[PDB]
Amino acid sequence: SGAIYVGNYRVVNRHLATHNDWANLVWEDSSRDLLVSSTTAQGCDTIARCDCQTGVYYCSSRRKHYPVSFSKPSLIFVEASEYYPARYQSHLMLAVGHSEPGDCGGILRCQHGVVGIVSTGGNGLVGFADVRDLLWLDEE
Ligand SMILES: CC[C@@H]1CN(S(=O)(=O)N(C)C)CCO1
Ligand SMILES: [Zn+2]
Repeated sequence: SGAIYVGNYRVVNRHLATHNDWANLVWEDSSRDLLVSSTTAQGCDTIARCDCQTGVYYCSSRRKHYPVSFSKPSLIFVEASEYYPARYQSHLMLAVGHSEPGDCGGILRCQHGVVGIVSTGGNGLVGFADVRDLLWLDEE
């Protein structure tokens, strides 16, 4: 579990979004595994605006943050998980690291701020849903 709190937005994995998220929906995309809802209180996070390929992510199933190199966001085949079928997912980056289903929502960060959240795992990789292209998160 986990979210990004930027401005008056909450960014969560689409598959973990709550009823309140859907009732306060700003934007969602199944292909990216993302959903954004509106918040009453402003949030503490800053979104990275960059093309870094190195950062640090939080792994809840290890209680640890790990430094990683990661691929640029792309369209990637993802094998079946407990929460999605095998399918293509867009806006995805990959690193070598540990990720189980409940690690989704852990932040990946670089020197510029939050890059994305854990969204995929298995076979010794961790996949992150990018948010650095969502420039509208920084306003309004
Ligand atoms: C040639 C396909 C893809 C699309 N991606 S993407 O935006 O990250 N996304 C999956 C749409 C970037 C690289 O090229
Ligand atoms: Zn960066």
